[PDB]
Amino acid sequence: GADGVGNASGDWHCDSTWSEGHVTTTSTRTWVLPTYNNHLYKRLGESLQSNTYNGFSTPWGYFDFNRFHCHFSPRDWQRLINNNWGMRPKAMRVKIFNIQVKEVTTSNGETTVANNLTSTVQIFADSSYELPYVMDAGQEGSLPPFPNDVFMVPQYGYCGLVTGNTSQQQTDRNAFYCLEYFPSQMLRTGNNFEITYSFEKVPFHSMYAHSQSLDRLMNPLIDQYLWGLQSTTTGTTLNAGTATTNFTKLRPTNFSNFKKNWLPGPSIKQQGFSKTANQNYKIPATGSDSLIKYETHSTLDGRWSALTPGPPMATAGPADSKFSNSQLIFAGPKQNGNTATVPGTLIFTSEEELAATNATDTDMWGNLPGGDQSNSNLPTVDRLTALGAVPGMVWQNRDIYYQGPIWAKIPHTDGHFHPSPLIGGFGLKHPPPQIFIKNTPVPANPATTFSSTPVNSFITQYSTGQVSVQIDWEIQKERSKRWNPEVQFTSNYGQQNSLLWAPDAAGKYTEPRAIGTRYLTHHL
Amino acid sequence: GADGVGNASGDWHCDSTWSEGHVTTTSTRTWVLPTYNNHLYKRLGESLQSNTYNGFSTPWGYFDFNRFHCHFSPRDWQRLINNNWGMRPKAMRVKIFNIQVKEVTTSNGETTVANNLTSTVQIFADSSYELPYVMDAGQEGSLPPFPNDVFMVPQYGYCGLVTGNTSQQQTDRNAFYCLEYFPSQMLRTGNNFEITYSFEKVPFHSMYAHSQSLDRLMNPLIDQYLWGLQSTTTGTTLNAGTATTNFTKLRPTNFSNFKKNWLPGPSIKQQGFSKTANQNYKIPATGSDSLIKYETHSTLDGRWSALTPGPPMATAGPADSKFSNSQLIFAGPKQNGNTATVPGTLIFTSEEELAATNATDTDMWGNLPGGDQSNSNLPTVDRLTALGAVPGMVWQNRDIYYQGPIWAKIPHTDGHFHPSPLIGGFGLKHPPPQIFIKNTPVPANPATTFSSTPVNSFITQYSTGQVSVQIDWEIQKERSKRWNPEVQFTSNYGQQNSLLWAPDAAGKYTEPRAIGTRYLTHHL
Amino acid sequence: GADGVGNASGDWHCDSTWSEGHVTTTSTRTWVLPTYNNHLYKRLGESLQSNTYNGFSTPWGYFDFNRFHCHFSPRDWQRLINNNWGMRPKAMRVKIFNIQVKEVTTSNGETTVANNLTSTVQIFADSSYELPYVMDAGQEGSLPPFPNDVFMVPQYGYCGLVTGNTSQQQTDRNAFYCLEYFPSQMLRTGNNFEITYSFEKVPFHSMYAHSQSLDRLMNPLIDQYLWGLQSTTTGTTLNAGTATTNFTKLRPTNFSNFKKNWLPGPSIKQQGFSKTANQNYKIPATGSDSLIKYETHSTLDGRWSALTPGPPMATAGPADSKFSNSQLIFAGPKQNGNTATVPGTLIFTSEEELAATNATDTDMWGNLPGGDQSNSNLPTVDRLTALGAVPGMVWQNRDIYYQGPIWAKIPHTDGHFHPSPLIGGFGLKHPPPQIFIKNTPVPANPATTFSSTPVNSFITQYSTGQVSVQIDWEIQKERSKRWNPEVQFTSNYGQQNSLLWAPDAAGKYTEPRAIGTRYLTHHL
Ligand SMILES: Nc1ncnc2c1ncn2[C@H]1C[C@H](O)[C@@H](COP(=O)(O)O)O1
Ligand SMILES: Nc1ncnc2c1ncn2[C@H]1C[C@H](O)[C@@H](COP(=O)(O)O)O1
Ligand SMILES: Nc1ncnc2c1ncn2[C@H]1C[C@H](O)[C@@H](COP(=O)(O)O)O1
Repeated sequence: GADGVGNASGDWHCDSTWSEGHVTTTSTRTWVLPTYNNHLYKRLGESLQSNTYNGFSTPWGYFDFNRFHCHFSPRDWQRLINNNWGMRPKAMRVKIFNIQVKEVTTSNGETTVANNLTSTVQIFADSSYELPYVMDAGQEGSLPPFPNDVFMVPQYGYCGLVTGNTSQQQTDRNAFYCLEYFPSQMLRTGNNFEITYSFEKVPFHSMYAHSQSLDRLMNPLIDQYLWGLQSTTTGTTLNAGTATTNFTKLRPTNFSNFKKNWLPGPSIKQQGFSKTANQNYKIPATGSDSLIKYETHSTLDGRWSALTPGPPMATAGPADSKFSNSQLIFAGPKQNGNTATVPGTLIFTSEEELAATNATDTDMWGNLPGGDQSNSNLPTVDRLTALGAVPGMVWQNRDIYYQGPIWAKIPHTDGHFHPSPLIGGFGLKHPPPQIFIKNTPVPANPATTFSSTPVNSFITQYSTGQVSVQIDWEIQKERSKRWNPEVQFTSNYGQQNSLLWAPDAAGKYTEPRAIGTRYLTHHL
Repeated sequence: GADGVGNASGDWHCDSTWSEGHVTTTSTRTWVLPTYNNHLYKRLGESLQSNTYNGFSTPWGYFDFNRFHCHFSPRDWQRLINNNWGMRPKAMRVKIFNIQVKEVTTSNGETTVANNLTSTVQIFADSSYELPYVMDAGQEGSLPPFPNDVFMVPQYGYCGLVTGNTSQQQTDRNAFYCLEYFPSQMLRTGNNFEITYSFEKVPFHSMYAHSQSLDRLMNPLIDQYLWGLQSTTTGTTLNAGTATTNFTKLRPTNFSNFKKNWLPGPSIKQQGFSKTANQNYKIPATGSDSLIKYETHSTLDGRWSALTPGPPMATAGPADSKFSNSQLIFAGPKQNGNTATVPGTLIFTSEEELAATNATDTDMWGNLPGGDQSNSNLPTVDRLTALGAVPGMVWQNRDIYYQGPIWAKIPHTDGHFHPSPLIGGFGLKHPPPQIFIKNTPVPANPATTFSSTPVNSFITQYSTGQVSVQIDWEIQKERSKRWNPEVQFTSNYGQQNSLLWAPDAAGKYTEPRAIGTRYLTHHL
Repeated sequence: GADGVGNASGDWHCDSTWSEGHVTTTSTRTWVLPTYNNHLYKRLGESLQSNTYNGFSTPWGYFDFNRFHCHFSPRDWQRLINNNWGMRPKAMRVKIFNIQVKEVTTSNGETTVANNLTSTVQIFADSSYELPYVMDAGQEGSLPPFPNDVFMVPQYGYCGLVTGNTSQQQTDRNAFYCLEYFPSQMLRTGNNFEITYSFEKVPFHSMYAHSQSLDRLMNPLIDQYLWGLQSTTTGTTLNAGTATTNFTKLRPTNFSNFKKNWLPGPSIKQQGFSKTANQNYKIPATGSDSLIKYETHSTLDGRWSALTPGPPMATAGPADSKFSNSQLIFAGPKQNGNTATVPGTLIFTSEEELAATNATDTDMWGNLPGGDQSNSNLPTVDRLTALGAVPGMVWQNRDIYYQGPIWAKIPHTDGHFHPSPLIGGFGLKHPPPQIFIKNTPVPANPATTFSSTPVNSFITQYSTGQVSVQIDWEIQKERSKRWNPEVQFTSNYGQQNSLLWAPDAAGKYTEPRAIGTRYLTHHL
């Protein structure tokens, strides 16, 4: 990739091509790149007991396309989800171009901008995965959903290890990575970048809700050939009757005692809250009794971490007054602030579909006897609040969302367990590589006599250009023998003043709701 | 198409090549492209009871060549129409080039402009016809008739469906189209665009007036062998005579009772008005009794729409004091305003030629008895005001004008009827494609710290370049055995201070009159 | 097709195979055939003034598959309609088999049935179309929607011409057709029938609702270059002002006066009624003033015929209190009788979608002046109630329904107009052929001495067997650049006691609602 100054170095492609069981999304967006940290690396750190962290902020920016709406349009996502029991990324190709480097000159009063033709910009992809991976933390920076929205490239920054739960102080293990210590490609207008990636083979995402329920997978018309204890006494009253060993053949209408082959999957109880302000308990944000303490969390090296997405568990409804972590929440259309007090201002996700295989988040997994029953003792009935893997469990994973993550890098650790990103998406060992970009520094007028001191005065600059990502998605059509019509993502937003999923009168594009994927159905 | 900065990317071609029965018009014009809607899409809507509408306005512009004077010169149009009984578009080729992108900087006092070499402009043709077609609504935006007139590219905007006749409110059917969701070609100075199209096979336009009249297509020297009822009585006085059944052989001088094989085509009565202000009735513009109400109109979903061009019908004369819809009216040479009160300030079209086959607009189709005549009853003589298609009808279509439309897209509907654009022109299923163009957004100085908010600050820009359209027209020479000379479009504007059909002393080109096409003659 | 007694002569196939743009439905059903008209042809006739009719009833039965639900399942119809802008029949193959002939013997008290192995049954297809075509009259007899529902084969009967509007008396033109005067194929158990058909090339059915509205097909941002009369006076008051000729440039916000190229299609006013019993007028069924008289109807040879389906016209809503002919009405799920008084007991269809191109059924087409306006006269504003074809009209046709007709035979007449069955469906010149079937007569014990009198005593018999129809449907996927999600047929029947579109607890299958086809959208 290399030509002249007055020659576009690439074209605008915003395809959409469906077929058999392959769909290829292609999209381009214009971007802007500032001069981060005024050209330098800055060591980050701040002791915040549990929020304690340390690291570094770099002068580099980076492209992030880890959000579904970066590739599919509303209509597409609809297509995709109303006719396919699953999908998955297969291949990706990214390309940056039409680089334009600008140098600003703030006048006596206001700023004036001009084209620095010979100025260069750098790009390079960490395809060896030797740098903290940031594109999968569910953070901002991905491309805009709306094709014609210009966006700012995010600043690259990474965290180191926090030794302790007190100080951000760093050990001899903490490491510093320098992006200049990498081979980068230098570009000027007329040059361009391009790269290709191939997704690892990964399981198709569900994209369907279950019909049958795990506890009702038998023939309602027939007896088991298995027997069990029905009751130890004769009455209808606890601890009172002639006392006997009553065994049953386990036949229809019973079912809750039918011997079964599979159990619901692992769960960890979550605290449930109400959207109606006065049904909660009045826990504060800050303080020694901050919400954190009362919400189910994990503990790493003395530090707390909300069990946020957490294990795949059946959740509350999107409409239900109850909600909780485990439920993804996105900003509403009219919500533009770091804070809100009106539930109706936000968007609530829901894993209600999982109630066919997984346990409910706020409830429990089941119950255990708290001791050994006797003729002179009925044991306490304990609560199975958290339960790990056990032979015979099966479960569904969290759904995927139109404005959700697409993939996440699996942690470089010997051993794990069922690698599905908890925020959702595809867990890859080596995922789409992070592409870094940064404007090259331009020394301003220099001293006329030598100085071993590093340069300070730099011309002020910023760049802009387009970028396009093309991902090949493998999808699988359904083919069920279900007779009755299925549920489907439909418009149904009724009459409206300014069409939904479209810019308003002021020219602002905003996403009305969150869209799932599990509309279609498959049995167990 | 791709070369250097100091290298013209195309040349100026304003041909004219006649021959056998093929004529090729080629013309180029310089254009200017602004930054529409300040870069964004805006939802349009306004409840105006009957004028109610909704839609969107885009940041894109578009080339429109759907006007005859965009291609032929006065003299050409003359050539074309004085020797050919018909013509039609055959092929088209368009090309944009010499792109120049400029960035403005308004100084403390006044503006200053400079060349942004690396800035890009986008172009693309919706050749899949997947976008509201606008080029055929008889609106402004086509190229200037005068070769050396710079023009502004029109803003693309489209309307959605209006559900109701009250509110502009939109339903789940209304759709939003985004032009960035298309593959567009990016250009810089030195790049260029080009495309080719081939007109569908379509009937040659008339270009001739009829000699014979539909009701007089027999031999004036001979009797029919058919008989008919002449009169039911004996006198010369209605309802008075000896009463008898008088049949005739239907011979010469009669003719109005001759049995004929064809009837005049469909018509719908139109209200006629006078150019002399006090011969009308004093209907107001606005109000509950707006002109609309009193003028023949159609009704779609409770909304009114003037039956404007309407069915092909014989019209008043261009000089006659009477005029009406059904008659195309263009702005006069000295008329420069959205309004006028002096008929002589405007230009009146006329379908007077159709009086040989079609019914007259303001009159009626014919008459019917309002009941069954009897010896004790003479029925009311009813007025056949509107009549649809009936086996045996034949008719001529509206003429074509030098400054008229050339083609129009036939509506995507199962079924229609005789697809001739009512404003006139060629009805194509897939017509010359709409070519969209828009300047690419250029972020102004950006923030030094990341922000997930879409960019606002953009350098101010506008572009200019040339464009040329070449259309190959198939024409058919006459070959009549008519003996007497034919009528012809002649100059005859007598003496003049500043030659007509030429710029004036001030350098302004203005079109004197409207030119038809039906000067030559063919019989029936 | 011919084998043994203990050898199935065919298998059960109830496929469903989707693909590219071709879908093949295959379905089988079990049937029963009685002995119609006790073996003989009976001349039909009954003078009922306007309901007068004559004809013949035959001893033959016939297979009818002219209903969409005979082939697609709920889910299929859903698939089909949420992803395709159209479809059409391409090829068909039918086959009858597993013939079983039974002979009944009513005992002293009750009946006893036995297998008559050697008894034969006849089948034959009128593929020369030489017999009144009955399969397209929107009558009963088609196969059951539910695969496992046994059905009775319909009796074949046809009507002759009614000369007059008084007597059922027949002329020398009336004709009698005898099915025995055809080559039929005789079968016994072990034999079978089979046949293939290929649909004529026919336009794909719409399957989409329009976005844009016919009267709003321009760019809302630009002026026309055409001028028109705005008002004849100065005030805001009719017949009062300084009186002038006010012409306008016809620019935005106006639109109802914009010169347009196309008009709404033909229409004929229909009377509208209310579902709320006391908003009507109290017209009786029978009588000299029967509803017929007051409802728009046609008149053939003095006989009346409700203009029932009638012309494609925008209709009321399915929920609207107003309804009318022009709207297809089907029996509700709980409606089991020839009569009903509760609108909510039935199912109402709706062509509300056509309001983008067609005129509204109950309203009118538009308005005309009732005379010529003058300075001393403002003409009556007439109502354009019925309007036929007129150059420039365009329109959409009636939708298709899940339980609607599929095709209809075009009448054997020189000339017609836009052959789309008015009840809906595909108008074919030569449609799927009528397959006739009838049990062969079996003489009971006969006289021992000769008699030239035709046989009377026949063993009592009836037959049963399976039949399967396979139709290859050509469908076209969409491919719009619409951005916002589309409307879609979704379940949404909320919670329920007995799942919908599925048998109830009693084992009865009933269709909840009627399903259209126009969920997807295309512009104009
Ligand atoms: N997103 C994703 N990525 C990878 N694997 C997934 C994912 N979702 C479910 N699984 C399953 C597939 C295999 O059973 C498995 C292997 O983990 P391993 O430790 O590699 O033996 O985990
Ligand atoms: N401008 C134009 N375009 C197309 N057809 C025209 C036009 N003017 C007249 N006609 C006639 C030619 C055929 O008779 C016809 C077909 O309409 P169809 O519905 O395609 O059968 O309409
Ligand atoms: N269902 C159906 N069948 C056939 N034609 C249809 C149908 N629907 C619309 N049309 C249109 C297609 C052609 O324009 C036409 C020809 O009628 P013709 O009299 O054959 O010239 O009618």
